[PDB]
Amino acid sequence: AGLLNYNFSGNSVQNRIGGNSHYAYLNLQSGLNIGAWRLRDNTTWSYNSSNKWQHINTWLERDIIPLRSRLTLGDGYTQGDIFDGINFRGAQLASDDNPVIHGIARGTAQVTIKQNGYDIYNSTVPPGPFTINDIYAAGNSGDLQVTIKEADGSTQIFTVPYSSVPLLQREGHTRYSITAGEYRSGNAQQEKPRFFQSTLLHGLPAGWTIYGGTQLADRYRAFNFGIGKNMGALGALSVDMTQANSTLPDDSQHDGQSVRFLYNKSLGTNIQLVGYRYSTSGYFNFADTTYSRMNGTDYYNLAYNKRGKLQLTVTQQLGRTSTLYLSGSHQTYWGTSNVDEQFQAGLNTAFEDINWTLSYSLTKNAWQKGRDQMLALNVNIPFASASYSMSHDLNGRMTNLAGVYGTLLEDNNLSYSVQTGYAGGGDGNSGSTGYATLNYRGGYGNANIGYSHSDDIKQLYYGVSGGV
Amino acid sequence: NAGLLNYNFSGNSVQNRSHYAYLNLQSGLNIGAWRLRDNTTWSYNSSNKWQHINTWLERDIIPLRSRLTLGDGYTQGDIFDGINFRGAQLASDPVIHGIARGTAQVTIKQNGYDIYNSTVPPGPFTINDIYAAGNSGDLQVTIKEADGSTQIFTVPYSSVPLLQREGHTRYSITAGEYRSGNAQQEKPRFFQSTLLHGLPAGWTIYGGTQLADRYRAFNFGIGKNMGALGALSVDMTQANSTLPDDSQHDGQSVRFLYNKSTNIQLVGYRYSTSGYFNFADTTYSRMNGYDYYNLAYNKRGKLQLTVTQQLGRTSTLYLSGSHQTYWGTSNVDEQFQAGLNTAFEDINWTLSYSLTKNAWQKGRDQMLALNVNIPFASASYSMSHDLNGRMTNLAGVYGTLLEDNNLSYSVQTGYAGGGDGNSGSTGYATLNYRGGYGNANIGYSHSDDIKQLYYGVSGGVLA
Repeated sequence: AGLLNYNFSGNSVQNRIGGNSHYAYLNLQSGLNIGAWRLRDNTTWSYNSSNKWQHINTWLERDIIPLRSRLTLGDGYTQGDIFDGINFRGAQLASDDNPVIHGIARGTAQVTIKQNGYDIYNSTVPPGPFTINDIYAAGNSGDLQVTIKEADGSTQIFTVPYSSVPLLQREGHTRYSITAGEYRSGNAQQEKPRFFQSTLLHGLPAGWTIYGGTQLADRYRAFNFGIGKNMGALGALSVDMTQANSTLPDDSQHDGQSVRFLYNKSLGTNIQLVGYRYSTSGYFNFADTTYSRMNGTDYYNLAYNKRGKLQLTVTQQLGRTSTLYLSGSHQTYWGTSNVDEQFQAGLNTAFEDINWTLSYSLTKNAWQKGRDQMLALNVNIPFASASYSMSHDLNGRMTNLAGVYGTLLEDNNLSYSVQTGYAGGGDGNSGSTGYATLNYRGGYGNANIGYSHSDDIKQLYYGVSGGV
Repeated sequence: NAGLLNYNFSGNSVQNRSHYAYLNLQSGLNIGAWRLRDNTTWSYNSSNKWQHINTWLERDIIPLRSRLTLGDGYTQGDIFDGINFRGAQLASDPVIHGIARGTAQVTIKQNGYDIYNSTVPPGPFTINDIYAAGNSGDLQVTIKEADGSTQIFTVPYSSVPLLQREGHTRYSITAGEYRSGNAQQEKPRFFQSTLLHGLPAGWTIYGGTQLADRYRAFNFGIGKNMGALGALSVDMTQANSTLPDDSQHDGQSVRFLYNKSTNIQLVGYRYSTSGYFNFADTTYSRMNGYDYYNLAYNKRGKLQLTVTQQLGRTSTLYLSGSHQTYWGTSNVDEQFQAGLNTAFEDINWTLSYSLTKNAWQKGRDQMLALNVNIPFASASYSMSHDLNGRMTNLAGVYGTLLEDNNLSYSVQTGYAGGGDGNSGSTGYATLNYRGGYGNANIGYSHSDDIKQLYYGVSGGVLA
């Protein structure tokens, strides 16, 4: 049986001065079955008219039952549970065992998520808080750089790190992954070099788990050694150390060490995750060695490497009505006092009388110093059956106000929301901004279309997402 | 209650002393009474563009016993020459043949719209699985060789006599703008309404009218079903046309049609006067390069022939030809396709002939092909020869199937030369499969100069 899943997004913006442009994106996935051999392919088409195809993953896998493993051939990706997740081109013999992004938009913004240089998700978003959920990242092991391009007041860029749960294994169970080939990047700044990566996980009695890994290259050597216990009550803890001997593009030899801590809490929904990784001055990843020293946003420099990485992802259930999420990350670098901070907090209350939702977004990157603090508040009051909406946005030194209605038609599937209000605040002048959207969701055969207008900018977007 | 869809993928990568990708999809959506039908063609060249052909939503009105399509559709080419349109229509409730020298990609396109793209192995090739979008006008098929050689031959749609019962009354009234497809054509509005009647003793009569800003036409005809002799249909057309400029013209066109009785017979002859012009011709603007056309030298006499004869259990013979004459010019447009085939488990003989000639071209393209297969764990030693106007080809090894039933393959190698230039060594190995309609074929070809690798995925989903 063959399966396919696509995600289309096309917007045509029209404004004065001559900034009118048309952009279209298509995130398609294709799966083919020709007798045990499972072919999987993921390609992204990007178009910007101020037109290139981008291949991410194309592999052909075979499941081996007698050995409890699966052998994949071609363009695939490695699991980033022990080391940093990397894309490859070759073969992988791994045992066949076994992210949500939050943010607030100013107005009509273009959601663009990129992982490993590859463009994975593209969509258009109305002002306020948004949740994605539907995206399946190709090469889901590394960090995800998500940027929302606004019209005119163009941007806020922030990267979301790979969330990892403490490495736990059942007693007697062994999970291994051996791969050999060359390093794939997709991003036009890296080299492709041959490597050999082999990881191992073993379950120990009394909830303990021993795990290690080795990734050898022509220019890079690493070793891992770690333990992880399962308590259940109070959650789980996992500690691992990594030794790395890396030679940079300038042939400079470096000795590096990195300690890693992972914490979890037992599972309404009460997910808790605290992760801390501290790296030395001479510590570099496998991706760091493959580079051209300097290029150039998305600016990299090997002189300022990663130091301390704090992560926090907590969820609290304050009754059936109230749901609170709090996700945060912090990154420090050697040399400069610049840091990378990403913080998302959403507080929600939903029941058959009124709908309250408070949202907070704190984004701070290096080289910019400036931090974007966003406060969002949406109030929905249900009453043929309509629902009155009240949305307010506060970003930095600018404000946005709106108050109107929005409900669903055709029993359940069809939905419409025609917003109106004023937008202005800090830059430019105080004008009036309003939009109208139409979305139809069948058996995962979605089709959305919207029209937006301000005092100078006009938007017209369309999107189709279908999965078989 | 289902959305059925039918796809046709074709990818080809070349490496010589570029990569191509083509997709042909037929989308269908059925909820309640409305039927959303879509036809889109995707193309990719690496020396990317989207092209839609038909996108409409149709409702079956049962009390009046008529369909109601809205959007982008096509008119039925039974009385007038069928055209693609954007608007509304209230209507009541072909295999191609060719010969290729080497591994070449074949592009079939009608009325400007690209409908089918696939690469085929050397020798006589048959598609059979083509789904022509806007199936009414003439079909144009181009075969781009490894050498940059194109064999263009226009074999039109097979025209059948109009048949109706006794109590049946077929009608179709359409109104909207003419969809061009290709460039160099304008966008005018039209109104077209046809009617057909069926009477006793095999007779039927039909009429039709076309009205536009710069085009007027009216037509009527008679048809007869004779059984043993087959079917005969004669109709007359008068059309007032004003051209791209401002000159006004008027003509009468007569169309004769014949069918008899596998033994499928088809003869269609259409003779037109000097002042007669089609609705598609008026949309143009004079004359243009790139598909050459000249309205000063309009179509005169069209002779279409499609015959098939069964000589026995072993032998099959088919002939498909079309001949066109023009006013004020002695030059003739000729297309011809002949094919003999004999197979009876012991030996396989197949002959193929192709004759192509255009109005703006001086030299003809006479092609002759011959394939001899000798069957024998099971194997079949195959041969092939390609011979044309001052050029020759030689290749043969074997071609058989593994796993049985569906998975079949063919590996051939030989020396190709010909004439204009020099001779070289060629060879190709291809795999093919059809288990469960949703199939994929893998092909590899090598030569002394050009190396090719291609794959095609054709399938059809339902539910």
